[PDB]
Amino acid sequence: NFNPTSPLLWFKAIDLESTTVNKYRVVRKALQEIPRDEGLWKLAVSFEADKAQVIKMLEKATQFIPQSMDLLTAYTNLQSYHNAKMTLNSFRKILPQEPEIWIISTLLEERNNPKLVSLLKEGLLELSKNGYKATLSAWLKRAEALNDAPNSNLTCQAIVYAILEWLRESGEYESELNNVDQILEKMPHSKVQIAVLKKLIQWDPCDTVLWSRLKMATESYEELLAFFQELLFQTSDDIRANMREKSPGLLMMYVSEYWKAQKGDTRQTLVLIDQIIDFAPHNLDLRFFKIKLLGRSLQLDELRDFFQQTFSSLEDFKISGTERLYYKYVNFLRYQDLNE
Repeated sequence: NFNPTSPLLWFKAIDLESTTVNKYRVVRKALQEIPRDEGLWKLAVSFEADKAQVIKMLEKATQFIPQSMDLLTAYTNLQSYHNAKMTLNSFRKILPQEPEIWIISTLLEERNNPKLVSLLKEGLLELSKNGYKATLSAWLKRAEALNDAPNSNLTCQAIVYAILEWLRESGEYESELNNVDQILEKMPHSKVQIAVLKKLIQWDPCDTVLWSRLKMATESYEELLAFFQELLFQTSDDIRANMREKSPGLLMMYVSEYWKAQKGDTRQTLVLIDQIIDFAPHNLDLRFFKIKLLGRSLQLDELRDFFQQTFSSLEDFKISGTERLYYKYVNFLRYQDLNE
């Protein structure tokens, strides 16, 4: 009566009242008296079993507290349509929402789960519309918890990508990247962190990142492999070149992964062959794994044929590191295994 405006009293009253109906009544009274108390609204939302009433309550809450995030999320959860989502967006677009409110929209979008490329577009749109405050890797921190939920990790990835793009547009920082890396390292064996790394890799050559990716995969105890496959297939046109230039252990890593995956020793062989074909000057490292596979399988004539094939290619490689010396030794060994 005397102090209707103070929330604490209402809370106390609620605590006191054990019966659910009574509690509800109290909450209603509080709402009537005080409009802004988020906690009270949340409590109200919680109490009820039926649907329409709950929805109404949510709506009321939304109306009253203009920028309550949890309430908004709850509201979104309720209506269960793309039309509904659109409506929500429309409602929200009129309200000023600079900091990090589109994330909810993104989440809503991929509730369907097939679509996932439009997420990126949405992310891109995000900051160009709003009068944004200069921040880097704030989203990531917030994404984390959000990501940790189901049907959310995928959404997070798009957002991350968008953020990265924005950063790139702005200019290379040096510190921001480091911060991001640190964040990733903290709360390890998580998918959103991995996604960031993946995004980075696509953009630019990062052996450290690749190692990091591997580590992440190990922690998880396949995604990486899938990513690699995608890279190979969607764009050996431009990837072969870069890879060739690198002359790295990426290929070796891939081979190892394949080996780990399969005891059937045919798929891996095929992959190796593809890699060999793919690389224009052909990488030296690949052949050893192929040889090993052949040995495992035990196919003398086939092995011989393979070696012959390798030989022809070999004539261009002059003064190349571990080139002839390794292969010839292997050949000798093979010969010894059958005929001296």
